[PDB]
Amino acid sequence: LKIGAWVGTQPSESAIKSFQELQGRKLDIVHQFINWSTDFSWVRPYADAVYNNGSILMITWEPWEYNTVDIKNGKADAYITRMAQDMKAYGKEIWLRPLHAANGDWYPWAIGYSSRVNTNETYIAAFRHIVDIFRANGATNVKWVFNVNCDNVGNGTSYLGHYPGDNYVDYTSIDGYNWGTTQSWGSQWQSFDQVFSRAYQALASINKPIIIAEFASAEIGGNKARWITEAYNSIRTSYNKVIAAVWFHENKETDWRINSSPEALAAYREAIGA
Ligand SMILES: *[C@H]1O[C@H](CO)[C@@H](O)[C@H](O[C@@H]2O[C@H](CO)[C@@H](O[C@@H]3O[C@H](CO)[C@@H](O)[C@H](O)[C@H]3O)[C@H](O)[C@H]2O)[C@H]1F
Repeated sequence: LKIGAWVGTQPSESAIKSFQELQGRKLDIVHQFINWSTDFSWVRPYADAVYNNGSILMITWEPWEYNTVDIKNGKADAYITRMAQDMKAYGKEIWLRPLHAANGDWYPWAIGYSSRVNTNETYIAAFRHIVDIFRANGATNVKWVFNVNCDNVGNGTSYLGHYPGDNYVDYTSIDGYNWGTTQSWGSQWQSFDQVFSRAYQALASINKPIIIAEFASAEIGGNKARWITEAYNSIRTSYNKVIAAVWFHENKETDWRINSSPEALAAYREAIGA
């Protein structure tokens, strides 16, 4: 079980080192989010810091700038091609997670998104197109991460309708959160198992290893410290295809941070292990 995080900001050398110090352990995976108007030259100083630390960089690559119709039709290809050439030249093993949470309704490339422009077909053609361009440019170092949100949210969404095939995927991944009672829509406290079991059952049918790419717990509505202890136990005990757990450390929709309380931090430090 590799331990990773988005550390709440872009992973400069100091942000990586600070989070490592905070959690009392090596970060095996450092997570970054970038959009589709960011070139690799902007990524480079962060990647150099990650690799100099001896970590793997996972990039969630968010095309706010191009929907799946745009992408499948080649309208982003200059930008994709430059990224693939630059990543190949860089040479280091990078985990790339494009077009994530497509079984939700909140990103403009997602199948559930309310413009209705993204379908299983446009999504798969888009994802395959990206991978084809990277392979054409020799970027064998880039490992492809397929993703689902823990719940299917929005019309038309499913765990695998948008799956582009094992020939296009190195890892699958699940994101999900215990929102506790924090959201006025009526969120409730959920254990790790209540959050993740359904998505895991669907992905466990695919012969690829699984990453928990984004997860955290709120403080409100239950005991976050115990939730952390029990979540890592659950991962190790019953989610055996999961090979990495990548916390989402940011005080954002709620205080997802590992140090949202002293008790949560103590639990996290213990749970992640040696
Ligand atoms: C996983 O679920 C999270 C909980 O709901 C949600 O907050 C995450 O949203 C993503 O959050 C990251 C970090 O806040 C954003 O990162 C920003 O990405 C842009 C590139 O698009 C960067 O330029 C910027 O520096 C990053 O902070 C994501 O945009 C956002 O989708 C969700 F992924």
